[PDB]
Amino acid sequence: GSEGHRTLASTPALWASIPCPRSELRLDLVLPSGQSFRWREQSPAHWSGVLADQVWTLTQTEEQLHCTVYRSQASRPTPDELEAVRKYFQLDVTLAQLYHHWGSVDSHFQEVAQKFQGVRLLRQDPIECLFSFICSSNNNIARITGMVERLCQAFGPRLIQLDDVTYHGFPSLQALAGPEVEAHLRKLGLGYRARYVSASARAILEEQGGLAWLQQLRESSYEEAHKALCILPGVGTKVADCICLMALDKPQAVPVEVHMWHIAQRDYSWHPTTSQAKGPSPQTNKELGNFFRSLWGPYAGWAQAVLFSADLRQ
DNA sequence: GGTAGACCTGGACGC
DNA sequence: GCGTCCAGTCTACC
Ligand SMILES: Nc1nc2[nH]c(N)nc2c(=O)[nH]1
Ligand SMILES: [Ca+2]
Repeated sequence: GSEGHRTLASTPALWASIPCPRSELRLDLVLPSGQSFRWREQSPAHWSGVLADQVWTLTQTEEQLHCTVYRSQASRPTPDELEAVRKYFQLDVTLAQLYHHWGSVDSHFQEVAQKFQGVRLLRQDPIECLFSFICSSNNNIARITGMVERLCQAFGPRLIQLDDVTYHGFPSLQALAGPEVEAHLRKLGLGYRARYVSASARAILEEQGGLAWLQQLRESSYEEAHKALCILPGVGTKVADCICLMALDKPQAVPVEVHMWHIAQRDYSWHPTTSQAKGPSPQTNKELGNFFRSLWGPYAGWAQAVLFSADLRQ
């Protein structure tokens, strides 16, 4: 009862609601789609993970997003804690307005959107976003998710335990920059990205000016931000775009990799024109990104998330 | 200045 | 059962 992960039905008094129609958010299409790798459906329709340094379990009904938090007497989330959730999901951005616009300028989008409503972008923490996507290159979501969990258990602050799961906060720069982190990460299976993690943590702390340097990119322009990030080891144009889009508030950033290339060719009959190559390459990848921005506009990155998410399910 | 490969890891097919 | 695929970044080179 008071033990293990909660369900809306098991502990009614501990949940609080946030008005949110399924049309504005579908947890099942957002949480396991490669935006964040830290949420798990521990119980059917109930997703648990760390949000704003605390463990939460989320679940939804047709018109409500139900939330519960494990912090000391167990109690429902406060209005302020709930705002933390609203902010994580950027609920002030009306998805219905965006879907309308995209669908109006892109007939293909309209068709896909009908069956994949509620795919919005999470507003993630820069550090977590940076290192999680550093682990994402030349990799699959399943493996990435494992890698990220092991990284947090080994170097992140211990939070609370539910059932046999011990939640950890994401590691700090100081921790990832520590001595012998690379070796430990290799034993955890990060492969060659183990060095990228250690090297990038040290680079930010010892060559770029610290956490402030990263957090500052939020106020900088997409072009500036994207350029700064590519300086870090293991961070190319794609990883940088993911970080810009999901943690630095650059809604126009469009991450281009295999999935978007497939979508471009199959659903838009797209082909590079200005680029030299015919297939994927730094020149053609940049061109595709421009194509999507030209098609969808200022929130092209968000539109990308809808089709990308839909392409995973497919 | 724009390519070819090599690359940790492990679930997928293909046979 | 097994060998080749496959889910971006970096770096020798033409
Ligand atoms: N385009 C794109 N690539 C991704 N890779 C990972 N890991 N997540 C994403 C995503 O949301 N979009
Ligand atoms: Ca690939």
